[PDB]
Amino acid sequence: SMKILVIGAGPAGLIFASQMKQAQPGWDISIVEKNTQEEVLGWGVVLPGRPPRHPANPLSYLEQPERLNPQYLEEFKLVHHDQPNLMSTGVTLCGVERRGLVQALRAKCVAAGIAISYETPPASQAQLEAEYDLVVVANGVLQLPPSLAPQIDFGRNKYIWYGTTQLFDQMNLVFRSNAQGMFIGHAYRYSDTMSTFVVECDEQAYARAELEMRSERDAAAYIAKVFEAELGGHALVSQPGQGWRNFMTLSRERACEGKFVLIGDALQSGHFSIGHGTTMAVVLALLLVKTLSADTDPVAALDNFNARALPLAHLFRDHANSSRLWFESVAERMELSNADLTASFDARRKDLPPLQDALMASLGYALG
Ligand SMILES: Cc1cc2nc3c(=O)[nH]c(=O)nc-3n(C[C@H](O)[C@H](O)[C@H](O)COP(=O)(O)OP(=O)(O)OC[C@H]3O[C@@H](n4cnc5c(N)ncnc54)[C@H](O)[C@@H]3O)c2cc1C
Repeated sequence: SMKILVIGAGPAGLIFASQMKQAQPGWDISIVEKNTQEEVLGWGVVLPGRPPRHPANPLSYLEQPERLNPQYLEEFKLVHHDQPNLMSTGVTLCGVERRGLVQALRAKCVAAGIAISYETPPASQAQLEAEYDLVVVANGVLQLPPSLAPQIDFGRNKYIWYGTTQLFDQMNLVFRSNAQGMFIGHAYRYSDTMSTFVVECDEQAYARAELEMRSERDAAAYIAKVFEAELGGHALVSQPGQGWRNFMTLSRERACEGKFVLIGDALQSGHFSIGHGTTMAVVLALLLVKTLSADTDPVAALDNFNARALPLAHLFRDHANSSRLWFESVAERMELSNADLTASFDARRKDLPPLQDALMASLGYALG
């Protein structure tokens, strides 16, 4: 009935393509990827709940998720002035390698008859709307209708995504104050051997530590020294070309214009300090499939999607931004007790409508 093009072979468009073709096996679903097949950004990611019971976890859509060596975390460890504070997590946290997750999802799509072409060249907007009935934009953070234009915001802190062989058995959140400034580590094990170790700092700490001038090797050794107590001699490794950045929060005022509809980070990115990015890609992928299924008029489904997607994407943005800003000012909270800092941390999103209730409601509609 329909010829859909998926732009971007990451979790958003992969979950969409497979779940769509599973709901509509006759449709012609194809995926194009900008990069080579081998290039996958990042190290590990933390995901909600365990497969296969938790519908927002992308592992719940792989037949044998345990073959990706996921790690299930039950504790949260907040370290302040070297004191640990150990809490239960509310939900099991699921760490998994980002590469294995992406490639298993791609393999799932290929086995369903969904072609994925790599290193694709850019196509006119005109070329695509002649060539296709719907263009699912899922290229993460190109030519699109003017009303889909993005609002971009750069966070104040600088961050870098490290990997390390230090094993962080709990979800770790580490605060370390330097003669140079305030450094924050987000760390958690995702495999038998590897942990994610995301470091953000103050723009003044970035300047006083001279991080822009140092070599990558020098900067990593300095940060590993800062977190000496957490890393125990293990170094820090970044991916080629993935240095220090300001987090880019991309928002949009409409989810779809014409035959272009957006999902994933391309529709809304949000700071990683709430760990919801891949969760949102799944939830909104599953949302799009349900609108494209429930009603038979495409345009009428897209207007159903845009009125359902956008409140959800913006509540996500509000929660991530509330968390991001707290981490941008946390230097002023450093004299607090561990207990007082933890209470501050737990309340940083409390003024908003609960995100989790909104996500469960949307999943209830997209899955019945
Ligand atoms: C430091 C950091 C830590 C994070 N930690 C977590 C975490 O713990 N848990 C979590 O769930 N999320 C985490 N995230 C977020 C997570 O990486 C993303 O939110 C998630 O990948 C979004 O999926 P997506 O498919 O929308 O985008 P992407 O994963 O970026 O996929 C988009 C794909 O499209 C491709 N593409 C780009 N442009 C084009 C084009 N023109 N044509 C075709 N293809 C194109 C890209 O190369 C990419 O392969 C983190 C992010 C950062 C930066």
